[PDB]
Amino acid sequence: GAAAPSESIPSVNKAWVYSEYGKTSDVLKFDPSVAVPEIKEDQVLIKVVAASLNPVDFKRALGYFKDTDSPLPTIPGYDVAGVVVKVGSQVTKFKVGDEVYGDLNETALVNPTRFGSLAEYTAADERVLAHKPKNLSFIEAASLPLAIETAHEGLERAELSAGKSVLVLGGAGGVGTHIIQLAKHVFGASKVAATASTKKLDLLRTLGADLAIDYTKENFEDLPEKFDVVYDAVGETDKAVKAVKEGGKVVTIVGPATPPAILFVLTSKGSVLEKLKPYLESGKVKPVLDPTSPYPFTKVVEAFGYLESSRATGKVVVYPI
Ligand SMILES: NC(=O)C1=CN([C@@H]2O[C@H](COP(=O)(O)OP(=O)(O)OC[C@H]3O[C@@H](n4cnc5c(N)ncnc54)[C@H](OP(=O)(O)O)[C@@H]3O)[C@@H](O)[C@H]2O)C=CC1
Ligand SMILES: CC[C@H]1OC(C)=C(O)C1=O
Repeated sequence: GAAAPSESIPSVNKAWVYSEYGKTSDVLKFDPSVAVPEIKEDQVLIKVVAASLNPVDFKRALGYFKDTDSPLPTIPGYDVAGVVVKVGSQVTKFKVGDEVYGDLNETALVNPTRFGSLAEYTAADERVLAHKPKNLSFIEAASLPLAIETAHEGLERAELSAGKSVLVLGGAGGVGTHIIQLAKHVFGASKVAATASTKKLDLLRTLGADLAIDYTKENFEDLPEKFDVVYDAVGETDKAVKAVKEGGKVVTIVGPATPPAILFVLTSKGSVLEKLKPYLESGKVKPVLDPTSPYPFTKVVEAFGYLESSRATGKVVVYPI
């Protein structure tokens, strides 16, 4: 990985951009000529191959986090997979030509980049990236970082460990599909229970749930079974706290959190992906893609509209970019 010829990297590129807050159907526009970000010394420039959408992208675009956002206009997209084309002078872990993936924003709600992953090129901090597993496609890799890292961090915050039981509220989404798989296959849970609607129960079982609960037909909090860990990925902490054993832990990623549940927001770290690499290489933990994925780069507004419906099964990914 010697440097690319500097004139081989463009200074403008195609991207999706919004200039004011609002609904993606209203504000998200394609721009054929936006600046390619200049890298800082601890960043790399990536030729984007694929990107995933996350709810944070649309919530951010609605202005929910305006007080700590970066300045508009914004090119959205946190999740990226692609190929390194330039490395900053303090970078040690990556070279030109490395295939990488990660969630661009170390702190999702505080100064996320102006120059996201829904663009042909993006700048990424070395610290948020990992080497792409050779057995995963770029679509598959792009689908992973924000969700899998949120799953991982919530389970560590809940102190999940071998032999314990866990209940996942929202098992079929981008995050929940990884909560299940990590809980069973990485954290050694004895029993994994998860909620979803009627047609999604078989998927939950396939991913590692021992008990799949149809929330449209029964109320988990009214079951006699109580769990060592409850991980809420929906926003139902009032009920979650009724399903935990005394001394157990309840975490949520959708606030506000009713004590004793806690709310956290993930920290994006390439080291987490690196820790998970063997499970990803062996197939013990798999990417989960929505059947409508991938969406071409022309169809980003439609991809957002689908994610905004709250019905995605696993991940919504944009490819080719
Ligand atoms: N705090 C943080 O760090 C983070 C927070 N988040 C937040 O967490 C939430 C989940 O994100 P993500 O997984 O990407 O979202 P998705 O849009 O991928 O979740 C969609 C899934 O939610 C399921 N679902 C919806 N309502 C319910 C319910 N009441 N019970 C069970 N399942 C339900 C749907 O299954 P069905 O069709 O069966 O209802 C669908 O499969 C979002 O609000 C997001 O903003 C996400 C990541 C990090
Ligand atoms: C309430 C958490 C906020 O942060 C992330 C990453 C989301 O998806 C949110 O809504």
